[PDB]
Amino acid sequence: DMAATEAFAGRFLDDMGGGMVSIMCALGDQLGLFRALAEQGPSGSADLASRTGLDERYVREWLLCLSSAGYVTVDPGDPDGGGADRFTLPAEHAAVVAFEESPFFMGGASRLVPALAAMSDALVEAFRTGAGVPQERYPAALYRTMWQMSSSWLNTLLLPQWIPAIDGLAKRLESGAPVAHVGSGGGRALVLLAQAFPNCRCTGYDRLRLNVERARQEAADAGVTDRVEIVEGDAERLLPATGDHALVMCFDVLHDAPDPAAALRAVRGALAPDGVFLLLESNGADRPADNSGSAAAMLYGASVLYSVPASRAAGGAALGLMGLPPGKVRALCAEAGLRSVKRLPSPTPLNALYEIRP
Amino acid sequence: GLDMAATEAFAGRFLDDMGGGMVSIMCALGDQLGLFRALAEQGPSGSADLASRTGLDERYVREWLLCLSSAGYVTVDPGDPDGGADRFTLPAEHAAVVAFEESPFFMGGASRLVPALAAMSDALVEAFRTGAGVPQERYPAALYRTMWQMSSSWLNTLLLPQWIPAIDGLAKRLESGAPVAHVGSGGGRALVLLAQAFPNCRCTGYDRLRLNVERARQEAADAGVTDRVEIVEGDAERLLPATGDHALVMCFDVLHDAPDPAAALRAVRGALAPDGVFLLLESNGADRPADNSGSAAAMLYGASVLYSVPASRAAGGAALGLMGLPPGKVRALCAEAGLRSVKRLPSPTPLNALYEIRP
Repeated sequence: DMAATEAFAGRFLDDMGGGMVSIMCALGDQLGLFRALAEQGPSGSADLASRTGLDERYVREWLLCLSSAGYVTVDPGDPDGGGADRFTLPAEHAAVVAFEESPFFMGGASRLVPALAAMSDALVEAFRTGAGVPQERYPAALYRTMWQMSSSWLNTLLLPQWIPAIDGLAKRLESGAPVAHVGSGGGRALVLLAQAFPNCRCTGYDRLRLNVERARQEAADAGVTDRVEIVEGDAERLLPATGDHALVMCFDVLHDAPDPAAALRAVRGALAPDGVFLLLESNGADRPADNSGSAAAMLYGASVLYSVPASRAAGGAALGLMGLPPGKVRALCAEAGLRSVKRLPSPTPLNALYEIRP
Repeated sequence: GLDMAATEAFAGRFLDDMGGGMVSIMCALGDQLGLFRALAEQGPSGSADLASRTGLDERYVREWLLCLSSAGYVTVDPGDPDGGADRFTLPAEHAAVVAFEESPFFMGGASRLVPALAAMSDALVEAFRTGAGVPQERYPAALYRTMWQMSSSWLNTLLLPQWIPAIDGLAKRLESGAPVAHVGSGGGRALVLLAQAFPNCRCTGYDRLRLNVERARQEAADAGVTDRVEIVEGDAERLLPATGDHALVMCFDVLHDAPDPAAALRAVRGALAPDGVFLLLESNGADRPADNSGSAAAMLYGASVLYSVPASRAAGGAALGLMGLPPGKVRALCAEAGLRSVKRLPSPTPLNALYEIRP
């Protein structure tokens, strides 16, 4: 009872502290401070500020937040009269917060906390009115963060690991066939594939204009506009049933579709008989109430702030970010005629990755 | 190479912290919408019943409940043996923290510090690059409203019921009547409480932020005590008179922001009666900043980056920050200013240290 009250008060404080540390990590990533400290090595606040051209007093207070949190270590100085306090980012921590090239990189994701916190007033209203919150109302920082994080694990995983891991896929892509990306987002996946497999006709589908034009610009900057087309709209309606796609990708967006079953039917119509549907969705329990832990809590909070309101505003099914766990993916795929559902090693414990075939 | 187990462990801590951020945003939303108090008072409830009782939409309330049940803040008894629907419970031990402002354990309103200060991220990116401050007036009103909310809760629990009776001789001196001052009077609740309880006292608040000045005046007017409560806009170091007759001077969570803390303490010493009391609330960290450790220190340093330091710089202050006056520094500054008796009292939070200070 009293022990339980004090224990919970501690958990509450820990979570508020985690919120503040998340905001500090997002600031640090935007400012380049984690990469700066990793490359510099053990550093005082003055030397880290000088290296980045930033203000030492602010950098110092930021460092002290992170040394209190154990994200960096500190060797106190000699205020008697190694000089100043010296801070180090451990290599194991830099793999997570500093180096995009690390398969462990998550640093940019911390910006989801401030970017979605900005929508608190909008959700206070929406909880009352029952309306959705259109995608265009969210901060640009949200979509920039989504592109940043997608680019990092796509660069690490798509060509080095996923495509080679899937039987016969690389050979079919080299020969050339249609490739589709449902929810093409920032467009990096299609640029990677178009450069590596120039005989494929690549098409992205996205409902958000900002994403459509970003992906087009990315293709243009890479010189692959002749290989990469972007379509604005809902792939369930626009993905053609030509039975010839060697690959259809769908990362973190099927759960927002207005009619997931309809979307899978469209995927099944597009795929070649030996084509591959590569699906990334959240992990979690088949029964929502059985979910437990930090990953589920994080994802449900993001679901409240973005996935559910934005999908409602588009009149969608609003299943939310946790709305397609493995059992539901398997049931929906069986219904749609996608009979082979296999898990692949996931980029995060947050997600489940599937190789799906007709 | 990399130690994989330590990398995976740190990745876990990072995810735990992002989850804490999301849960904090959900708690702030829930407090604003009254969902915790509704769930506590109604008892075990489905999402539909809770939404209907609060005038809200079931789909949104459901996703909010699932966040909190995943986090273990509420418990859930699943339904569907076809108890039909899932039923959620806020344990009484948890309601004491997040639902009831009357509880001494209440912290629910504080969660709104996370979204309110997150909104200042873009401003701090610029400030890191230019060295400029960020004036207090740039912050969301929700920040100051949250400060008033949380101050009101522990002042109502502690000031008259616990602190004043604990301070030897103070109640009797206030009953007879003497000047009372509040450095950083904020929302004005402390001065209203004392003016109601001890009407022979002349109470004066000092605050540099106009929003606080006018709120404190309105609170006094609403309570019928304007005749006893004056609010002064500006810095108490310059404006607090040296009349040697104040029975009580209060300063809660703001001395560390002053441009010259020693000067501010010197002004307090001049105002106090010889048996007058300076009641000081400050943060409870290490004497050496780099020795700080743990979630409380991390939370406070993050708020210090986002608010305490930039807002004090914008006013040309010393910008010591939220952790800048730990006990060793309080005691050193007090000894220098002639405040010889420094005693700790039981603090409202683990975050803070509370002092009874006398000349």
